[PDB]
Amino acid sequence: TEIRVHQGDLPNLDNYRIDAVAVDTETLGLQPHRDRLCVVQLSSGDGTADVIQIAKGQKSAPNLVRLLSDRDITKIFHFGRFDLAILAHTFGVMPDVVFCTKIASKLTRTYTDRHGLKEICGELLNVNISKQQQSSDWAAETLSRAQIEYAASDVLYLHRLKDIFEERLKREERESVAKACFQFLPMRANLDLLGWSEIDIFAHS
Amino acid sequence: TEIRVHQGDLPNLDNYRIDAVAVDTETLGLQPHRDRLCVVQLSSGDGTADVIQIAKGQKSAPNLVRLLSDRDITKIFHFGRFDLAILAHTFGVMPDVVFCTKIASKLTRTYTDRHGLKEICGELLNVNISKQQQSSDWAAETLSRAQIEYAASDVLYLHRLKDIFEERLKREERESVAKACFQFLPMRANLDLLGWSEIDIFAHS
Amino acid sequence: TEIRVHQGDLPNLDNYRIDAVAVDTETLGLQPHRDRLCVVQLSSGDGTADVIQIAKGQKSAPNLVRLLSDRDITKIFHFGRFDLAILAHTFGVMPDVVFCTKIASKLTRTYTDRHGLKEICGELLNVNISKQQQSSDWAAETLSRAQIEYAASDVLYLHRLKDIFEERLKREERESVAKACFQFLPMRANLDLLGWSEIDIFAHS
Amino acid sequence: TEIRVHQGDLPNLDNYRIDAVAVDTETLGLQPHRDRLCVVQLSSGDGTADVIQIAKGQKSAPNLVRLLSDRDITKIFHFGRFDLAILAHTFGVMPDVVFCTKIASKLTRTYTDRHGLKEICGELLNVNISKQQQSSDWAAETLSRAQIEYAASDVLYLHRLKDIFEERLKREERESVAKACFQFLPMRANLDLLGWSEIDIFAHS
Amino acid sequence: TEIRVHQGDLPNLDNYRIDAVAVDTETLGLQPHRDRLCVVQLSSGDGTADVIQIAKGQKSAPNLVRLLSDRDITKIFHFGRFDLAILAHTFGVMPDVVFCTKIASKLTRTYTDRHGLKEICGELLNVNISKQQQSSDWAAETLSRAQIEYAASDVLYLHRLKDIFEERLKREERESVAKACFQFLPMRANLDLLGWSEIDIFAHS
Amino acid sequence: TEIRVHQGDLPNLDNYRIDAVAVDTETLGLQPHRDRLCVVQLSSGDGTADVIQIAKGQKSAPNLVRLLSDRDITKIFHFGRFDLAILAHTFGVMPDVVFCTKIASKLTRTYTDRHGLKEICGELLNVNISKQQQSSDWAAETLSRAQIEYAASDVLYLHRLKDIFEERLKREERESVAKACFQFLPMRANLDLLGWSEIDIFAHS
Amino acid sequence: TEIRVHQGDLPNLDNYRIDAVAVDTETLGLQPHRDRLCVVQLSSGDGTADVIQIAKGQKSAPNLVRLLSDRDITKIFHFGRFDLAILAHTFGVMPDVVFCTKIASKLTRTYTDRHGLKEICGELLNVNISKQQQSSDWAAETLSRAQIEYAASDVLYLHRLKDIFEERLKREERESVAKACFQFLPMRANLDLLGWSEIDIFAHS
Amino acid sequence: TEIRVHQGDLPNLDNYRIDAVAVDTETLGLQPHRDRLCVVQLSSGDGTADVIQIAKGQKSAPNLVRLLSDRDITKIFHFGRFDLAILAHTFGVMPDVVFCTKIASKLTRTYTDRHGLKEICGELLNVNISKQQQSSDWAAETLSRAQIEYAASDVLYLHRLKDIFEERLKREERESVAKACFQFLPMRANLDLLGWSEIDIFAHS
Repeated sequence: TEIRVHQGDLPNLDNYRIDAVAVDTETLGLQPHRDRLCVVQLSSGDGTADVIQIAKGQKSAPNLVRLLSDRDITKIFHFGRFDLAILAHTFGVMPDVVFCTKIASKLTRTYTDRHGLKEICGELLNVNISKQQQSSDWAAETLSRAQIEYAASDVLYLHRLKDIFEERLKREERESVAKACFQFLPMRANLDLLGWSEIDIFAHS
Repeated sequence: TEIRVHQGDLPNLDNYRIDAVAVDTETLGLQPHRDRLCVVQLSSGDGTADVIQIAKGQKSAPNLVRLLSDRDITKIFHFGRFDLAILAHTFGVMPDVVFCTKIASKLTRTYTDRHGLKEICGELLNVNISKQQQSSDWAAETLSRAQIEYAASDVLYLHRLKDIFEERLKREERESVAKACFQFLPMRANLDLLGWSEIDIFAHS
Repeated sequence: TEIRVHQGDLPNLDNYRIDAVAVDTETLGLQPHRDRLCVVQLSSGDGTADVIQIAKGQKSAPNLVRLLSDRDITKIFHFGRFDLAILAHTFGVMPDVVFCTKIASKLTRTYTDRHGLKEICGELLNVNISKQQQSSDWAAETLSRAQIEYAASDVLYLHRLKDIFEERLKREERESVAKACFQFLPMRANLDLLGWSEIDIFAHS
Repeated sequence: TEIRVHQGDLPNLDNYRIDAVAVDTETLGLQPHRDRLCVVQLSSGDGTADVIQIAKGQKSAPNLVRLLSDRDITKIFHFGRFDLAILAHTFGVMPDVVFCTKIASKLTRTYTDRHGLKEICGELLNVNISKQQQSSDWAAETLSRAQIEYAASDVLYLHRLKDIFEERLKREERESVAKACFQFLPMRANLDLLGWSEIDIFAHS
Repeated sequence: TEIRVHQGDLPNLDNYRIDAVAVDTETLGLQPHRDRLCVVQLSSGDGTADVIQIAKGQKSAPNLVRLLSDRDITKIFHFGRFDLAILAHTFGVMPDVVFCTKIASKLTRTYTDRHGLKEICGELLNVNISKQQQSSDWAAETLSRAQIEYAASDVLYLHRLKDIFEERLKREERESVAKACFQFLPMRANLDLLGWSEIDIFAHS
Repeated sequence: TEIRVHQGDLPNLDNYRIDAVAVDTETLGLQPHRDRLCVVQLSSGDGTADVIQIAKGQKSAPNLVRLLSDRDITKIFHFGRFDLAILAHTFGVMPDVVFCTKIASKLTRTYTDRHGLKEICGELLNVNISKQQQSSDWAAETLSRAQIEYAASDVLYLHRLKDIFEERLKREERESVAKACFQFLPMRANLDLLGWSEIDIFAHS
Repeated sequence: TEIRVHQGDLPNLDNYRIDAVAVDTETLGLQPHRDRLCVVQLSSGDGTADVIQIAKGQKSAPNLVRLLSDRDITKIFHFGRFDLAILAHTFGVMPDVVFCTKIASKLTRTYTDRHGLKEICGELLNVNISKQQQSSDWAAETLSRAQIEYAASDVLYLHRLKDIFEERLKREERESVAKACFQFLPMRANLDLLGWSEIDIFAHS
Repeated sequence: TEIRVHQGDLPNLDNYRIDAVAVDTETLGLQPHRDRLCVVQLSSGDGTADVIQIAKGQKSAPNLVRLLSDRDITKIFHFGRFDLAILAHTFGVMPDVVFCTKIASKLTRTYTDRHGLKEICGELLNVNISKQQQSSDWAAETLSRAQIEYAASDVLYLHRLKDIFEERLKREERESVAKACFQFLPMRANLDLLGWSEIDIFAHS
């Protein structure tokens, strides 16, 4: 596996002239107002990944933000509700063309109640992702090799999952449901940033 | 107050050449697959209401459905998540231009945790709605006068609430949030009809 | 209202040559193995009631038990799961032709979650039953007038409820469901006596 | 072990001229209105099994339904409350002669609170069933060998369990209790289909 | 009603040459190690009461302690588990001849789940005790008249309750159960003082 | 009662040359990052109050902030954990000489579990505060008379409570405990602003 | 290890002329009114055990009951609350000289919250008891060797535990507390048989 | 590793002329009023430890208390809320210069919810601490070698953790927050001793 590690931003977009890009983030925690973005990982689906270390207080990443803003490229996330929130909070741009594997799983893998990425990758691809490094110091000046490999493992498989989930959504005739959910997901993330992160806005109570 | 009671459908749309119509329903319960639609109430905001008794097994109401399908007329609901579901299940047409006072309350009345219609009407208008008839036999062949007055009371005030809530949403700069929520609300109702009524599709667990 | 109070048993069955009899009990508590049967109340539906005081250790009541065993007479209960259990535990005979207003309410009053006798009588008949004496010393040698009137009030209305509930069950096409539930109710009561009173025998867990 | 895999239906009933047949199903989930029947497995108890793949939208399976409707053949299930519901929803025929190993376990294995099939098979027969494939894509056009073996393992042992449970029910004198529970089980399943799947119809609250 | 208010101790025992004395306490709270004893109330059952104000840091009350230690006099409490604990903690003497109306209620008033003193007095005697002053500053140098009347009301009726409860215990044949419970109650209070106040020492977990 | 209503700030500090000032706030809700400060109320303890309407986006209030920063003047709050947070978030100055009636109540009113301002005022002073206006639109351009009177009622009594609580703290020898709690309270509020509002920082879990 | 298996009763008491006997039971479940006594195991502490199979409906075991009734012999149990209940229910004799290792553990092993027999034996003696057979069919006509060895393992170590716990109770000065708890334990078991098995008779609620 | 075991007290302070000392305790349980201090462990950070056995009823340890009272030496704890309480309760001196690794973890390891010492040591240092002996008889006259090694393992690493946590607190700019928390920690422990151990003194409820 090829993992290219960068400081601050991509050098250029030569490797990301594609129709869909897998995106994930790492942070110091679950609360975007307290816990800063530390790492962004990207993959074109070609079996390689880019891992971009974000500096404390960094407000801009022009090449990355160009990728995030381009409406002709679908951004694939797992539980994008969080990643969209932290990305918009950090760089000020909210992506609006997204696919979320957690929503897709909840709309298709109706035979289980376990929708985490580890379980999805295990069941659909028989690939074992080890989550031991998920809780680690992502703000370290130098990431360990184990950290880098874990960070890359989170984007290496999202394209294959998207392909399978699109097949399942077509088979079970839920394409318009998923499309509407993905269309609303950026506003769910914005609501999270504004202060309703603990509130189901559509619930009766 | 003028309450016109009809059987099956409106006679015509002469009274509903307006930009927004208040809509509510009554049913035999909270589960659209088990509990049939029994009454539909409408108001143009002029202080009068129409109460339409729906027969068992009735599949069509052409004038009402014409109103519900007209994209130039905003349908105002309180907790439209339910009403949209039961209306689409009964007549096969899902409205797509809606305003929901419960979502608006949750986005604006942040100083309270009580978002029911009774509390909203009491606080915003100092009008006391009595909910005693909410749990009654709405499938009766002949509705009582108390039932008819209660049913009318649920639509008589939605226009005034919409006006106030639009003022609050503009004041607190949440118009685009509310618009996106209202745009997603019909798909939330469809998800309810399809079997995810007990599932927050965006939650981590 | 006419309330005839008896010691031990009915003098005869001259007043109970009817197709359905309303039955209720009072006890020292909810656990038949600890809490003895103290009072049995009966009504033919003619606006009068019989209140039979049961002595401590009494094992037999031949006229009452003749009524309870007669398969040509439907026994009407409210929450018969309990009354059947305590009656079978006390006299050794389990009725097998029953109607239960709580099951009927749960199968028909789907628009509410309150299925107690007070709420049913209030909604369906606009009659106010006062439950203040429900928790009182039913084992007293001499019952107070308030106790006797309360005990009679629990059977005076069950016929009218049965008539209305049968109308609702026919209207909503649930007659065979109710019939099967009533057929199983005596075995649910037997299961209670045998030790599964806290167990839903049909639940997954 | 011999596992015969069929498409749509049994070719004939030559192998099922027997007094009792073990039956199980697999679906896309726990909610019959959303989650379609995908596989039906059968065994005569001779150590072989039939696994029948059900197509999307299939409404009829005449040989299977003939077996399911024949009152002279007892259908053995584990947690038949679910299987009866999905079978009746799919093919329109509700079996009325059934035996359920979960009810039997709850009536006899009173020394444990674990009544799942894995635990029952482990304790009563010392046979280890692996449930890893229980949550898998049962709607796949081609089932994997592991899926087929898992599906067969669920019916291969129900006859032996029925024999042991009948011995236990006779020993502890609960035969009439079990018989009444099995008689009510199809109506419990019907109640599930009608919308009371989350309601204990006999509970006080 | 006659209420004699004393500072520190009774002047003598001339009024307490009796077979049973009603006893209650008031404190600054539910935790004897933090919340000091402030008032002790006594009654002989003759319709009069003594209310003894206890000073901060007071370690001795010889006449009161003589009464508390005399094994020929039954001390009547309501929820004596607490009063015994605070009395033993304050004066160093644990009474060993006691009657508790809460234990008696739980052993006899099996038809209710409300065993507080207010409910018992209301049901058994039709006397309304007002608990408004229960949460008040009992450490005040001068108690208000309302406080004094409330404090007296808690002992004025315990003799009558004891008489009725003894009748009920005899009637239901639970005398030896109650006697054993009362014999253990002082050790339950000691266990509370030693640090097991939140632990059911006899529970499995 | 004299209530002086101001826009933006006090005109001067001529009325607040005192040793302690009662302070309270009103907001659009419980979350300082979402819900802006709308009203600040002050009282010198002389039976009059000042009610200062804060404009949207207002960042400065020099006379008020001078009062809040003056270390020679004790700021009295009820549940100052919140008020300190919203004041520091709005004007950028955290008071460091405070008294909190909720902490004082929890350290002295150990005989009750109700520590709200209404209950404290009722018990200690026999004054009835009506909280009906607590949940109202505090951002209105013009406050109603009822709103103004409610806002003033929250500061009119804090001096008298402080006097009584200081007496109780001296009597029960908890002065150094209270002093340390008040010294830590501003940092508890800062922790709230930083993102630990839902976390007991000292708990084991 | 020597395990003597008997049918119905001990042949004689020649091996049980001792000051303390370890006692345990096995049943069909936790509810003495439903779940019959199946096995009784005894040990004198000499490293051997007696396992007595109890027949269905057996009402008498004269040698065993002689042992159970002899006040000069302490009966050692683990969680005797249950064993005393089932023994008294089966043979009609309640032991009144008992020692319970669960009460002793709760009074001495204050540094842990795990008081089960497995954990106690592991910690105090470094002996590993395997509980796999705890949930098995104890009513089988012929017990398996594994069942017999498990049943014997439950009494083989109670003497050593009693010795250690008596040392701990003396060291921490809790002997009179334990003695009072053991004195009350038979009445706690009687209360269980009478119907208060789910009630803490000493709790406030 | 060098572990020096002492009885009662250190012989002298020759090894503890340092700027910071790691401190931990072992007790008979979590409740200082019931569960006595049994062991105190200390380390200077040089890879050696002192383990001091405390006798029952011991009130003084002059050299240890001299160390605990010296304001020029920072005492490092893990969850010092407990250790401070038990130390002050036993020897009457409350340390006032402390560092707590649990507070530091909650202020810095925001990417996890597991703040126990085992997890911290595993993540930050890759050192595996085995907690098997945590629940053991610490009051034994002679500690086992395994107990001594476990007790030493709890102080051997606190200096390294303090160094890392100080780096993290500086990096994330939370030094003044941590300092204020550490300043309040002794009063939190005092509040625990006084009776508020189960109360969040700053919570609204």
